[PDB]
Amino acid sequence: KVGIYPGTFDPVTNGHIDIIHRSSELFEKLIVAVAHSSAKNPMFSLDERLKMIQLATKSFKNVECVAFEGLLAYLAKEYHCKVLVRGLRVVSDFEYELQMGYANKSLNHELETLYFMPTLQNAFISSSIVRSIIAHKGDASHLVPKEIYPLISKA
Amino acid sequence: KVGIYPGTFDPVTNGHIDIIHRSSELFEKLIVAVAHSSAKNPMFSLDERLKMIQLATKSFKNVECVAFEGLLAYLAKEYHCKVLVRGLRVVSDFEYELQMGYANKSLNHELETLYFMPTLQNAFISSSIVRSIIAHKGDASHLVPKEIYPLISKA
Amino acid sequence: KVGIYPGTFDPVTNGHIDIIHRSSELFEKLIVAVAHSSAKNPMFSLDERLKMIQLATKSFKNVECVAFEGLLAYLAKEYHCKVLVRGLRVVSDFEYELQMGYANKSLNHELETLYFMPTLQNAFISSSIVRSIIAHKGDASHLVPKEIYPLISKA
Amino acid sequence: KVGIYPGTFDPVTNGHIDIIHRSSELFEKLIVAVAHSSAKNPMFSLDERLKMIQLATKSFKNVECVAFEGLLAYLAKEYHCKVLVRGLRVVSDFEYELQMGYANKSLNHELETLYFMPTLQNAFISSSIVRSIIAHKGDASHLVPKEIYPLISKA
Repeated sequence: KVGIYPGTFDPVTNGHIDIIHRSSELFEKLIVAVAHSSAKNPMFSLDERLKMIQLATKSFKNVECVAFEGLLAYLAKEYHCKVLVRGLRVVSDFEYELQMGYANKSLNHELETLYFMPTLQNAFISSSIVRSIIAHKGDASHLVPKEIYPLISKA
Repeated sequence: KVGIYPGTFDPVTNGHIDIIHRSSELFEKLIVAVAHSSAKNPMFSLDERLKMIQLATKSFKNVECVAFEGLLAYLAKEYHCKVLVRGLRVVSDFEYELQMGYANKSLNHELETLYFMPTLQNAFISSSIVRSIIAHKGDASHLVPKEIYPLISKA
Repeated sequence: KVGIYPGTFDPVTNGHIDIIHRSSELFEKLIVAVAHSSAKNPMFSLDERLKMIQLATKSFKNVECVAFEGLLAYLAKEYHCKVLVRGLRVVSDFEYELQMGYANKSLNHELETLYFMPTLQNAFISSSIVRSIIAHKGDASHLVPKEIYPLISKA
Repeated sequence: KVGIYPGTFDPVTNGHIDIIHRSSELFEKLIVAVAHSSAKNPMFSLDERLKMIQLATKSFKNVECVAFEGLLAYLAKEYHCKVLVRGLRVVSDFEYELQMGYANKSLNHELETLYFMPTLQNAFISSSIVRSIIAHKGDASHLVPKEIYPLISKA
């Protein structure tokens, strides 16, 4: 297991370290990939950004930081890596995250949540949306597994 | 490695199957946890929802579906599980997802991205935010790893 | 100007009052439309929810609360209303919101921001995405106004 | 009524024009404010960006484009403007947007939705969250209008 966490890291922040900390728990090796990002006109040089994130990550023993110019998917290929890591710039899922907090000190503890972004097709599918279609005797056949469609709709 | 994907699954949809497909690739065992959700007044009974998602997942050999009443964090404890799986109901990160698509058929291929939701503190931290503070000679000491602060700020 | 803020309001919360407060500043009349939502199996009756939100909004003189069964777009038609109001369940735009906060007590003050959700086509368009396409000598003709395309691309 | 839509517009895109089109319908005058954004190292000069967005907006008769260096809140003050316009870079609210689409050609038609970002406090408040607290005999007094608290909780 290799995971890759790519970014510009101009400079590395506590948010980045948090994601590195959390994701490095999941792979045998986490590669932190520092993109040149010449187009972004970064404040700090590629060498400085690499060295800084190296300095800030040396406590994570299974983390290796590497600089690259571009072609992230080919960098992934070189590492035999099929899994990338990204931080969200959106906060959502508030009720769930509230329940997780409570757990994370008095109940179970230290539970991580991994988020999966829906495919474009699937973003417009939810159980609620399907139930509404069912209620209005509409066609939900394109929205649910074929194994269950006969059990929830007819004629 | 055990991961848990909890939900009401009233009924299971193609979005759920996609998340089960993608997340089951990551754990030795994926537990799909079907919550009673009495409060939501579900359309289908707990037994029906469990049986339907079982029927729709029987092709994923490392997936086991289980019904539960509540106390998700304690269900996680029972499985020695420290990692939960969730689907986002937001689509974001469009430029990144556009680049991943291109890769995913002509470049590398089939790369997954795992998303990490920022802590409340960290949502208000970005490299751009830090650079702006630096430029206005402000205090960024609470926003970046202590290992790098002396390299990006002074006096 | 009539605006409509629809919801189930089961029960009305401080979040709802905040949105009513902010949006009522924008219309000659704000109609708060309380949906029956029989499908959601609400905790409080439609009558109770209407009366509660009425009680909680009576200080906003240009707000009128009305119960309805469904067909929101036709309710809008009845009011000659072409503008609906909704609260986001996502927090995003953190750098911008940080700058707005600072302003909102020491600079200008009390500035509201109205957010517009992009069309499905347009979510995958940004200036950054366009610049990247330009750089790789790609086709951006479908992404920018025709008035400017000749000024940013050729051959 | 003056509204301000600020941005870098490097270059103006169809997404920007859509937001200008939709928001200009709402104010007596919409000011499109083109920020220098020297820090972003823009591809096109400030003069070019202003002239391009002017060219692309000349059909919107109540739109005026103006260049500025910074201090957006003070630019708002100069215009007696208390309302800013922004496009979301997140797509959410899928069930609602699906219902709006259907309406927008066979039902009512051309209904706009204005989105309001919740305050930090209020993001963690929803009716569902309040109902859950009620059910567990918890304290919801900080989450709902004081006018209704006695009606939903006691002792």
